Amino acid sequence: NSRQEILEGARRCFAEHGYEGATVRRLEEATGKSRGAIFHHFGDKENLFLALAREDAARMAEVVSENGLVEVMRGMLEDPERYDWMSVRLEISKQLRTDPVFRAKWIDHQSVLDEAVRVRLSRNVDKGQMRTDVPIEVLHTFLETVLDGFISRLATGASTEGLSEVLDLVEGTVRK
Amino acid sequence: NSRQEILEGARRCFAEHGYEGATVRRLEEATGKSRGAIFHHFGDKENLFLALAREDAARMAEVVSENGLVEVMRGMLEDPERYDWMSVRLEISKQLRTDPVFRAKWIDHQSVLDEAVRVRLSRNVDKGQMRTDVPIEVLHTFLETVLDGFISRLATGASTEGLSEVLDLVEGTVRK
Ligand SMILES: [Au+]
Ligand SMILES: [Au+]
Ligand SMILES: [Au+]
Ligand SMILES: [Au+]
Ligand SMILES: [Au+]
Ligand SMILES: [Au+]
Ligand SMILES: [Au+]
Ligand SMILES: [Au+]
Repeated sequence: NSRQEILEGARRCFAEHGYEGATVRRLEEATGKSRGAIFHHFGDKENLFLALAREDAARMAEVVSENGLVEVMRGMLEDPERYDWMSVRLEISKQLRTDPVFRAKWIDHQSVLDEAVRVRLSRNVDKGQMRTDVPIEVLHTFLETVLDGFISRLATGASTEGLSEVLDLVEGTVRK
Repeated sequence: NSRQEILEGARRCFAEHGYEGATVRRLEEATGKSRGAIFHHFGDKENLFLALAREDAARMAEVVSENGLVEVMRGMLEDPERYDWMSVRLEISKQLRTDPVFRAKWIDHQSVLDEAVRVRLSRNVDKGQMRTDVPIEVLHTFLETVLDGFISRLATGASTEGLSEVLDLVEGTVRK
């Protein structure tokens, strides 16, 4: 599968050199595929990057499905090989605000994850596991917010110590 | 005060063009000061950037002092003119992990803020406002984590709606 070779390779060139530093030539080196093979499949570097971001959204969506966003974060605690790639995701923050087409592409590529959270939370509410003194959307934004904070600290090299107890506290904050 | 002119100007060139895009020539344009005047004061672009980051640490430290990290975040909700600069801070995440000298410089430049949090939390514990079923350091990491999540969502252009209720919930999670 040539698409999946390109994506596994790209995730590494990106992880090691960052967004700007993943040149087309370096992306050939990491993938064993030509400029033409790469752009044929994905059009441009930005769409390649978004496809990877979609892969994270699809895997996180499965995890969320099973056991919510606390579980994604628990898993993030176990996957230190993923922190360089998380760095890259944070680098494009500026573009996510200066560029409406990219921003819309980013949001669309994240939609599978966004839907899974809504479904997971809805089923939790349906089963009476979530606290009902706080609106569910506030719980949602709360957990989104902790997630983004987790990605950021891990990305920036902060220690993982006490984050596990932070997670126990996040759970307790939103459950009955 | 030529140092403070350079810093006010730099904060804007950075906010508008991002880290890479704030060239030396553009930083002259934003500041009205020469390459030589800029490097005389700060040595290099990285130290200039760190000085700005220290300015945030010093202002946040004051706010934290008064009313803790929830208050910094409440203020962040009121300061949408600051979100482009927050973007820039997130761009260097990758360097914060690939570069130990920068990482140490970053941490040292943040130390005034880190100390203020410890002092604020210690005085809260001393006055019996914090919950005592959870270790205080876990509360600390929790609040650090929410903060970084707040910076990240605002930076990336997410909406500020329900973050205010998120803050009420964060407060309630850590107080008695
Ligand atoms: Au690379
Ligand atoms: Au959940
Ligand atoms: Au996971
Ligand atoms: Au990720
Ligand atoms: Au600029
Ligand atoms: Au506090
Ligand atoms: Au503030
Ligand atoms: Au800031």
